[PDB]
Amino acid sequence: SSLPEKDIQYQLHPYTNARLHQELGPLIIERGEGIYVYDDQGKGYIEAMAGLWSAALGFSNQRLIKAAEQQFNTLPFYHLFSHKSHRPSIELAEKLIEMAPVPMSKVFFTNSGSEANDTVVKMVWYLNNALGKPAKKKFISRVNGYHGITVASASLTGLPGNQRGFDLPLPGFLHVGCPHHYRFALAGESEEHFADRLAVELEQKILAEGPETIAAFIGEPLMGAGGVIVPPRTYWEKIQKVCRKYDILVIADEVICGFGRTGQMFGSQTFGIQPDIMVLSKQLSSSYQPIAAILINAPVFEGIADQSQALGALGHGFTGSGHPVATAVALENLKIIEEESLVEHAAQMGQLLRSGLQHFIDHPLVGEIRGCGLIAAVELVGDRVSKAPYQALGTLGRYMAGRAQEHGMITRAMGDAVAFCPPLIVNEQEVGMIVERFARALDDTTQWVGPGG
Amino acid sequence: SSLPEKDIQYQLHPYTNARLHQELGPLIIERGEGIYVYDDQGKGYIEAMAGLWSAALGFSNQRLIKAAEQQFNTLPFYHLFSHKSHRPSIELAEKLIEMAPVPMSKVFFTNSGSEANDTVVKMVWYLNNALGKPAKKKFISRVNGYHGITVASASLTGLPGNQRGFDLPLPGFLHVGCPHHYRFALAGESEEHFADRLAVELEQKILAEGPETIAAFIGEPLMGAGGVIVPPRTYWEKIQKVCRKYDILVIADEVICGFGRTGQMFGSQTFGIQPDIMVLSKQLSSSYQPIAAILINAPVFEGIADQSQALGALGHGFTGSGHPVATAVALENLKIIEEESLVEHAAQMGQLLRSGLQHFIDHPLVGEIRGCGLIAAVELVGDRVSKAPYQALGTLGRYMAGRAQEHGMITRAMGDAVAFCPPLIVNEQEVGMIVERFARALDDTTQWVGP
Ligand SMILES: Cc1ncc(COP(=O)(O)O)c(CN)c1O
Ligand SMILES: *Cc1c(COP(=O)(O)O)cnc(C)c1O
Repeated sequence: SSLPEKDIQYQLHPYTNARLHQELGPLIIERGEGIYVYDDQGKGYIEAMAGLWSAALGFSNQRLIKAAEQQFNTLPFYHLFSHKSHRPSIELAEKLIEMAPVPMSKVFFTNSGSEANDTVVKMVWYLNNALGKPAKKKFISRVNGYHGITVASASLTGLPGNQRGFDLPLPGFLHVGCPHHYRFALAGESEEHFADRLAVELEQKILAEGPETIAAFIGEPLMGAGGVIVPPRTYWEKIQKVCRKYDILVIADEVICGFGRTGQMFGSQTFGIQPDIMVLSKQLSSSYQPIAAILINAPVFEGIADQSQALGALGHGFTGSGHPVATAVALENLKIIEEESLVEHAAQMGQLLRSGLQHFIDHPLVGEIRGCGLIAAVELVGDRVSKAPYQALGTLGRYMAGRAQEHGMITRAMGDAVAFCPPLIVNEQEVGMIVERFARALDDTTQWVGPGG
Repeated sequence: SSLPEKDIQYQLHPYTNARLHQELGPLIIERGEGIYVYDDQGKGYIEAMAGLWSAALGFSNQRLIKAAEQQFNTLPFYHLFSHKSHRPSIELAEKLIEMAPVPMSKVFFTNSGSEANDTVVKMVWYLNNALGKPAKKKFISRVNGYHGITVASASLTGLPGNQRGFDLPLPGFLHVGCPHHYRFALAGESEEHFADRLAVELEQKILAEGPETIAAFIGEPLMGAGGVIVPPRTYWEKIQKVCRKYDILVIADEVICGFGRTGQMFGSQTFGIQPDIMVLSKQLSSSYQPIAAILINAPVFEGIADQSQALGALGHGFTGSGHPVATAVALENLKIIEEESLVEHAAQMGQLLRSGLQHFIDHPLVGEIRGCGLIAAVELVGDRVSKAPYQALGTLGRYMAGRAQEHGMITRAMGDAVAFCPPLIVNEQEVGMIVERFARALDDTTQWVGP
């Protein structure tokens, strides 16, 4: 029995068509090194997505690996329940609070981003009950935002693909508009007037629902999985004014943006967000270990704290919350990012990536090139004037990603946009190779479509 | 400045009184070895809970540690999205299906048990939509069952402590009775007649709600966190008849019972459960890595599979689903359990534990001693006739656990019951030490309650 046959027999794959997978089987990844991964046929790929927007230090950082070993051989598992604690969790939490872009009080650990946001939901409901505001429970998020896939976090998520067939969203989970100018501005509307209109939509939803009932607003500084959507200029400023105006919490989902992805350490810095709560994962540990972290500010903590006392204890926690190996790896991961000045380096590499892609700005199939820092996307279209897809929406993106893989590069399509989110350690010539391989895929795709003009 | 000061400054602790924690600070655990952990003052404790019911191979198994290293140096992270895969996930899924106590089709990986059950809920809703039964969505679980703490999995959970202040449970999440004879049988009622009444309660709830609306029943074979509650004889047989009778899925939550805890490899074996879906974690990896697994049978898979095609792809998955290091460690973990015959050894050690605790059956503060395999609990009461707590529920359990710690043993109180769930590798004399330290805490607690 072959390894692909076993995979087809025994695994149900996430984000995969199960029937198609029975026919095609897997692409088996065997090993990784630097920014590369290699399949079981020996073929090498530049992992331009850093796996899942996550492997900041690439796929063979020995320091992370040794940090795991050292912790394993000390204390391979323990927990944080009932006052129990341990050094790595404590030192990681310290570090996270000291590097926070706004004053923060406490860290709560989970395994995943989905768990983290699911936990943030519970925390907010518990908070407002403590403050004697039992109706202030509803969450507002955006269309195409992604925040995980638990029943609750998938209700925060605004991608239909995460909701169809799952009876989601739940009640109490509301969605306002995707802040993507290219797709949702009115013709002749500026970015600033687009922002104004989005801020007005929000105020209108708050009033229509009853401000007293709205607990929180959650957003990725820029949207990752939904298309590498940069919000229009002034979006965050104006959205925050509306939130402060109705005493609504601002939650920044920094699962992707966190730790140098957007040109600064956090997307909250890059986009001037002053969040009450932040959510972190992915680059936190370069995904070498499953871990996520929630940062909460003083008011949120004090409320939760009072209530935990009134009720005996805080009735919430995962077995793996603050896992010593995962926290130890994350701690070392963050140190490395500081010591090797990878935020500033990622910013420089980002400028190269973007400049290199922009040689294609006038290509007949390129509708928009977007991004900031070391995250980017090229959205292809069949017609630039109408912005319509070639064939069905997603056809170009799917063909490109296929061709990129053929040319030794792994990118993810999101509809007809292809993303780039390489490891932070990518070097100058590697960025060139990424753009080259993008170009070869574009060329192939262009031959295939035959635009004329 | 000091490590405890940092913890107080920067960490919000789960299952902890936050204000009390600001005053007392943490108990910092520095290192582990065998069944022991040591605090930062050098003091050693028998981890009689195996951490969180989980550390099957104890706290210094070198083989798990090497398996991690070997995987780290090969491929330290990758994912299973969009047809991507990798050896450890594949080989682990193979093994899990091989060793399943009933025929199973597929494995889906998560990081946690809470994620797993939360995922099982979504899967069942997605399944029944695929089959054109859009009303068949409700879940039935039990009072005092524990199934995790996501918004949904905490609604499956039937412990009020996980629901107060969280606006839970959600609608669609229903609870029938805790199958705990000592607390809920009528005077003079046999275990079998208790079972009958519970099976009738369930049928009645199904009919009262509309069988067409009931998707699934979920249960831990025996309840862990809710008190180490062994169901009465015939409970599972009768509950299953009721479920098959209304085409209701049976989900076995084996997060604790999995991998030799109850005397056999699974609680489903020990209690004759033939589940459609199983949920696994904890001893899966001795908690050396955060990982959980869902096993689904053929019908569940085929429905989900068709739907994933209709909708383009299965719109669900965690970044860490099937993580190569966690799956690699779990794979080695399971091999070790087989190779060292720890299921049978745990069973023997379980006999010793339970027989040692039984010397305290006639103690004035002991209401019930329960368990099977290598999981057990002693429930203290203020009065044995009435079964009432001293002072208020949880006061005795809290004091015992405190005293046990003083005597070098870590146990968890669940109300006024103290639990035992030691590593599978515990040896005979270590079981004696556990019982001795239990005894010293009981003595202290008894002097404290006093005349
Ligand atoms: C029976 C059971 N099910 C589910 C869970 C949830 O596990 P996790 O803590 O990994 O979310 C637990 C955790 N103690 C459990 O005991
Ligand atoms: C991928 C992602 C998540 C979910 O994290 P998991 O660890 O996959 O549950 C949450 N938020 C954002 C912004 C993400 O991109």
